[PDB]
Amino acid sequence: ASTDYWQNWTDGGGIVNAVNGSGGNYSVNWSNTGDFVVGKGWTTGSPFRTINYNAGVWAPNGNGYLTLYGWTRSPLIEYYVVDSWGTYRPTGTYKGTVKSDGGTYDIYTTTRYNAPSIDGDRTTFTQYWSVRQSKRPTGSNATITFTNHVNAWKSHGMNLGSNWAYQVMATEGYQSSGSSNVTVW
Ligand SMILES: *[C@H]1OC[C@@H](O[C@@H]2OC[C@@H](O)[C@H](O)[C@H]2O)[C@H](O)[C@H]1F
Repeated sequence: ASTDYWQNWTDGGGIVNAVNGSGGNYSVNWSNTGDFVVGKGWTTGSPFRTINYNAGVWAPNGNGYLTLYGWTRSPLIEYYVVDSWGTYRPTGTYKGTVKSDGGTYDIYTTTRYNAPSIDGDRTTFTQYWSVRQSKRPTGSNATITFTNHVNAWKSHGMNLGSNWAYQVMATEGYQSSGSSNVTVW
């Protein structure tokens, strides 16, 4: 499918060279940053969407995540499906696991306090996570069957909002440096 959304947010720290490439391709060069999220996807997320991607380049030099990323409103929730990471594997309150697309993911929930959100300014909100137990190899055509995660989260009381916001395959970095090149479809 064709992506119709370009995500490029940075809290202003360090250098973030985000390139809006052709089709569903994008690349990022970052160094000594604060928090940032870059990626391509869809303006309106869907719980039945199947995301395809190929990370030709995944070279984080510190804390960085290669992950499906999106938000919902009512209630406000930031969710993730992390396939790979840099030096830090994200974790939180363990809820269980889900097998999908050849890998096993741990399910976690965390909370952000007085943090920036899609609604601007700052607020408190919950984060839903699906983190692969081991890093998924990159450079290959990978698939993320989001329906499997959504259903798994539901059985653990993790329900998403009724108002769906953007949904993208992104690169998030936090106080680190690195490079990534990803194609989404
Ligand atoms: C999850 O990722 C980064 C950040 O989310 C950003 O908040 C501001 C908004 O304008 C951007 O589109 C979002 O990506 C959030 O604080 C964190 F929990």
